[PDB]
Parts: sequence; structure tokens; C-alpha cells
Amino acid sequence: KNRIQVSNTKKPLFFYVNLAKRYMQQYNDVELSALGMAIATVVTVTEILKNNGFAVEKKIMTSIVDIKDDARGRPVQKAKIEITLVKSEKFDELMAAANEEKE
Amino acid sequence: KKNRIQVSNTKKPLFFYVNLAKRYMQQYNDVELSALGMAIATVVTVTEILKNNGFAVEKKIMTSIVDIKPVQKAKIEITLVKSEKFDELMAAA
Amino acid sequence: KKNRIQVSNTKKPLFFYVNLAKRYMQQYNDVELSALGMAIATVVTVTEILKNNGFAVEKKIMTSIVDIKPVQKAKIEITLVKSEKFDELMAAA
Amino acid sequence: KNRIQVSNTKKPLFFYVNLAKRYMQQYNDVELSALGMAIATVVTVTEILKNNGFAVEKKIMTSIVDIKDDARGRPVQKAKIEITLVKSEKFDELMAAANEEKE
Ligand SMILES: [K+]
Ligand SMILES: [K+]
Ligand SMILES: [K+]
Ligand SMILES: [K+]
Repeated sequence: KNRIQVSNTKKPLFFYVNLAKRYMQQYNDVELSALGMAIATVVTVTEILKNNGFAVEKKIMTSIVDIKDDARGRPVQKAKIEITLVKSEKFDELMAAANEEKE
Repeated sequence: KKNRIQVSNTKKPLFFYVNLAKRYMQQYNDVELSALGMAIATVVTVTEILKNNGFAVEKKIMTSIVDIKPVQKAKIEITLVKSEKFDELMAAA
Repeated sequence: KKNRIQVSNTKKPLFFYVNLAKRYMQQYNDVELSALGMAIATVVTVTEILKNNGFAVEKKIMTSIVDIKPVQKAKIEITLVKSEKFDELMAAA
Repeated sequence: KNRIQVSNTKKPLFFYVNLAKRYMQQYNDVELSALGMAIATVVTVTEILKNNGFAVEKKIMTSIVDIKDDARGRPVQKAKIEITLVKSEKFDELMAAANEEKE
């Protein structure tokens, strides 16, 4: 339920950042995974969330797994990253201070 | 449509697009390579690989902002053609 | 040179370039953003961030292949200008 | 001596792939590290080397460290990847079969 898999090149970067912010607020943590050319997105989302102050990372892992590839006959290999983030202590404030609602 | 490759598959290997572009040049002479957002890097890489290795030359390289079904995304369109050293590099590869 | 940002620093945060572009628009109205090879993705992202959030509009978006001191690299050049909603988004940000 | 740190945007992808092939032939293994927008390069180099058959990965790690940032006054955070590869059993053959030298 709190999993985001980046692949669709039609989506804007902020879709994922905001989708992660949601899942974090709703579920405390969030998972972010991506393959090959999509790892840049998850990398950038994490840098954004960490820097602006929303979250802290709990696990950051990149592996090389196999992928079913009917064209090549036998599976090819791709880099896959998996990043679990959890809400930071400043998250609630930020998800309000930007809206002038910070109590 | 037959000579246009759209890069939008994160599972694919870089070479699927480099080799597909080479197979297309063999057929149609030219080949179009396009992509949105995060996939532009791949098209960029493909082109650079083909330019540098001497397989081809570019004819058109255009980047524009398009509306997606509004959300805007960068889209690059690259048209390549076989270079004078193509057929030999292929017969030797 | 004062209104041109060249993205070529892997240590920098995405926002250093988004915010720098916003500070430049405040000064010169427009702002040029350029990059080679792997850095084109960042320029692509910067632009998309500014287009979507409503800060600005593009004027020029060109990608070309250039010789580096020959080795070829893709280079993108993007010129932006403040959008009619700029000053308000900045005074509110 | 067998370390490659990707940063320079003027370099072609094949510079790194071939530099890694060299360090591997010379030193058995090779290290490949990169920050943020440069992780895509190391990711692609590894996929290339693994797929074409040159190497096997021994360690693949992405972390979020601090970086000195005089402009922001206090360090920002960036993603950093580190990938150690070692020569595969097919490496020697490939670094010859392509040259019609495969004995
Ligand atoms: K309030
Ligand atoms: K096609
Ligand atoms: K400047
Ligand atoms: K021989």
C-alpha cells in the first residue's frame, strides 16, 4: 500500500515526491524502487525529501537482478534500487509551515 | 512508425536501443529516436554511442515541452542516418 | 555569462539549480540553462519543475552534438522567461 | 589505483566502461562510485559489463552522505553509489574474441 515503483516516463518528478509524502503521512514509511534509467528518479526524490527535511532513510540498496526478456531469449540484467524512507520529526511541521499553518 | 523507436521501457538494456537503431539504419537508412522526461538521457546516450563509434551522423535533434494527458514533459526527437563508415563497421562488427 | 547556468556539478542538489534559475529570472527576466551528456537530465528536470509549478515559460529548447577537446557530447541549451504568475508565486513562496 | 569516480560531464559513457575494463584486466577488480545525477552512469556501466559478459558484481551499495557546501552554509545530502566488479571467467575470451584473437 505504501509502495512506489517508478517506471512511467510520462510522470513529472513531483508526482513521485508528493506520492511518497502522502504514503509517509499515511503509513509512516514508504518504499521507492526503480530499475536502470529510473534509479535517477528515486535518487532525486530521496535527496529532495532528505534535504528539505521531510524524511530520513532506513534502507538504501541497489542490486543487479535478472529480468524476463522474451526478445533476448534469456533474461537480461538490470540495476534495481529499493529505498525505504520514514517520516522525520520535522515532517508534520513542514507539511503545514509551507501552508502558514504551523502552530 | 516502422523507423521510429520510442524509449520508455526501464527494463530494457541500453544496447537494445543502440542495436535496434543500428538494425533500423540498415533498413530505412535513417532512424528516429524519441523519449520523454527521464528517458531523454537514454536517447542522449544512444546518439552519443552511435556518433562516437562512427556508425552515423545526426540530421535532427530537437527538444520540446509537450502536454501529457495539463502536465508538461520534456520530449526529445532525434533523427539519425547511416554514416559513410556504417556498412563496413556492421560487416566487421 | 551572468544569466547562464551550466549544470556540471554532481555534488549539487536539484534545488540549487531550480532556485538559482528562479533568482536569475528575478534579475534578468530570462535565464539560460545548459548541460552536456549525463547532465541534460538535470536541465530537463529543472525546466519541467519550473514549467509545471507555473513559474515560467520556455523561449528556446535546443539540443545539439558538440566536439569536446574529437569526442562528441550531447548539449542542451534552454532559455526561460518569467511567466505571468511568477512575481506572485515568489512573493508567496 | 583501480578506482573510477564519475563526475565530469564531458566524458563519453564508453570512457568509463573501457577504463573499468582496463582496471579489471590490470587489477582483477575495479571500484565505480558516483554521486546523484552521476549514479546513472555507474548503473549503466555495470549493466553493460554484466550483460555483455565481462564481469560479475561483488558489492553494490547506495548511501546518503553529507557533502561540504560553502553556499548553503551547512552540508547538503547526496546519493552516493559504490560498485565493486571483478573479472568474469569469460572476460579474457571476450577481450580477444571481439578481435578475432580467441584461441
Ligand atoms: K493552524
Ligand atoms: K518502430
Ligand atoms: K551565471
Ligand atoms: K590468437
